[PDB]
Amino acid sequence: SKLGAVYTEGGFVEGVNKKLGLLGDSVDIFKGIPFAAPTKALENPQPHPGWQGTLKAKNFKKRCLQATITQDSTYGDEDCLYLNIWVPQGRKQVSRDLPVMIWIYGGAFLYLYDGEEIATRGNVIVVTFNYRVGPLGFLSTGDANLPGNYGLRDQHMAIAWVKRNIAAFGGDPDNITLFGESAGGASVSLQTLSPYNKGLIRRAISQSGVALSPWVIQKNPLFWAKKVAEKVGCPVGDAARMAQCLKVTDPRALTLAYKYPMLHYVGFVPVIDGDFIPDDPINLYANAADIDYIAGTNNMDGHIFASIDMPAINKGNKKVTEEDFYKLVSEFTITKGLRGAKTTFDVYTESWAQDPSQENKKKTVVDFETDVLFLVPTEIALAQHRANAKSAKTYAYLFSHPSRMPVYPKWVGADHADDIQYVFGKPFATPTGYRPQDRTVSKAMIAYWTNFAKTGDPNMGDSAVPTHWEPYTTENSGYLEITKKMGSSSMKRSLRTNFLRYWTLTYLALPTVT
Ligand SMILES: [Zn+2]
Ligand SMILES: [Zn+2]
Ligand SMILES: [Zn+2]
Ligand SMILES: [Zn+2]
Ligand SMILES: [Zn+2]
Ligand SMILES: [Zn+2]
Ligand SMILES: [Zn+2]
Ligand SMILES: [Zn+2]
Repeated sequence: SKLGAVYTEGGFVEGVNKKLGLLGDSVDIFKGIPFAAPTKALENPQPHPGWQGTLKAKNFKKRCLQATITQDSTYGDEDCLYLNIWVPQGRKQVSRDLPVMIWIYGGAFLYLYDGEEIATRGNVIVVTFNYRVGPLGFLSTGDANLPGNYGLRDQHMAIAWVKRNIAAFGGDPDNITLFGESAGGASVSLQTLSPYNKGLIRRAISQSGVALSPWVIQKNPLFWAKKVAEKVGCPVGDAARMAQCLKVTDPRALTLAYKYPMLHYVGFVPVIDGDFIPDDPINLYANAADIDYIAGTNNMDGHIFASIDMPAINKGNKKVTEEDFYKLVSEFTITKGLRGAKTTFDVYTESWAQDPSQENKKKTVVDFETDVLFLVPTEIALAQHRANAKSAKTYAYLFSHPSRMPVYPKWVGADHADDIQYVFGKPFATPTGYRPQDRTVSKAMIAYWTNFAKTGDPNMGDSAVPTHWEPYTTENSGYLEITKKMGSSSMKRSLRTNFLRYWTLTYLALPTVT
């Protein structure tokens, strides 16, 4: 009931077996399988040469080279394109034809992921992997000298390896689900939209991030390539000459070269390149016509970022004023000028007449950031996916479970990335740090997620679920709200549709100013 040495395209791989319980269940764990060669700075990934004998996949390998926590140093290595696999095993035979879920992490467009709980509770295979981030993942001139999107190609290389090789581990290669959060959710979305993945992906889950979020596509890469070159001493007059100089700069200097609202400081991210991303992502959804799709957000997703743009929200000691909010709103709506700043300010502060409390005003700032960074882009992606669906199902969720006491006792919510610990079963892996109801939420999310992996239907699979999750259509606009106490009223509809319509209809029709 164990895997032993596993035959892959590159050679034999040996993992470890961890016995779970006393009746014969276990899990096979593989860490550090290479899926591409050691990377070259600002060059596309390459096949990894095969190896002789048996590769011992016992330890996580280094991550890709990236800036530390205080932007003063680096960690990781150029030899970083590795993946890890968790295979659950029963008492009788070794597993076969299991659904495969590939996690793409986020954190680099705006750390420890262990697949054991999802795999064993959901009877699926979980894959994690590294891709290149920052300047080394996304530096670009916008043309063929330095086309960008290296990190997206890394992700695609890992998915293609899984398609070629996972059957030997007991996986079904025709049933691959991608799932990921923040940048990883946006990357999941971008992978479903790229022609590169045709035939590779069965379904996908975007958590707090889609290709349409405004922090995903850099439309002025050449401006950012120049700021890096000028700091590392490269010339900036020619594209082909700056690019080559960047390609032979110390990769640590490229990484540390670079250290107004938070969104204006999104730099080294995917670009529309005419190749991996052939067009604006909004025009690509026919590529996902047959990829089942969950997308969702957290109901306080924007709170961390509103806190950076306006620290006054996190202390009843200080106040947020109409003038502070107008300034924030005005910088987001610049391309529509004074007129666009006012219509937006007016719509969001309409409730301030009846409720002028700092609780309501500070909540409005959070809602504004949640809407424009996460919720509205996600609602547009759901509609776009639904509109282009042939066989694909579409599902929407809102994650609202609090993990901690709020600033105001009515700010019941989940902040950005709060969803990860529940999806990954941390309340069961380290239960002393968690409450009973936390395990209730985690149990339900793993059930929905891995049912969806197995069948494309979050309600149908190996696990019972608390409430029926109705597929999204243009007519029902339904979403599942995920809380510690779920029942039939957890299926809701029309989330903040007045603000959806404001952004998609009213704001779009206003003239562009210069
Ligand atoms: Zn190697
Ligand atoms: Zn090295
Ligand atoms: Zn089979
Ligand atoms: Zn991110
Ligand atoms: Zn390819
Ligand atoms: Zn901001
Ligand atoms: Zn918070
Ligand atoms: Zn139904």
